[PDB]
Amino acid sequence: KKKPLDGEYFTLQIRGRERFEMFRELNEALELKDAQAGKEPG
Amino acid sequence: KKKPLDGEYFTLQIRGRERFEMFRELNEALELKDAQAGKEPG
Amino acid sequence: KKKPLDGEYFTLQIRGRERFEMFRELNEALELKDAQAGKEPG
Amino acid sequence: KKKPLDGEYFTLQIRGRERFEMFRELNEALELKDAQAGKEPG
Repeated sequence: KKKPLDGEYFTLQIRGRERFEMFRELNEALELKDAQAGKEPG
Repeated sequence: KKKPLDGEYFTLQIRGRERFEMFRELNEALELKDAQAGKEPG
Repeated sequence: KKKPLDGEYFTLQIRGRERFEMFRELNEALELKDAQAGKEPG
Repeated sequence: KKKPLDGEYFTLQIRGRERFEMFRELNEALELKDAQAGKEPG
């Protein structure tokens, strides 16, 4: 489904349960932008 | 060394090498604040 | 255009030109998520 | 007090009161790192 070559994946340890949800949130945020980056500007 | 009970640890996958360094940076940032949180206010 | 009552707006000073672009990026990131939050799940 | 030439300052609008506190938090986080960057490594 799109994305031909998969870029190198990485990982990061985040102490704290509530704090973890915060980092993951920013992760999906930027990922959302990159997702619409494949759609023409109009 | 301080920190008696260790809080639950977690992890997060971050695609992209350059992007990874960015997330890790914010991680050490907040961790730096919590580190000085154990020092009296003066 | 949608968004009836405007929520209280705020501001934050960010020293550094390159650093500024970084913060603004995360700003548009979360804003992008909230933008698709008004669209039904399918 | 240290910091001879002040770097160009900037600003960013953040909608949402609770959300604002979140951004400001990351701001002080990186600023805390830069603060210890002036102290020798030991």
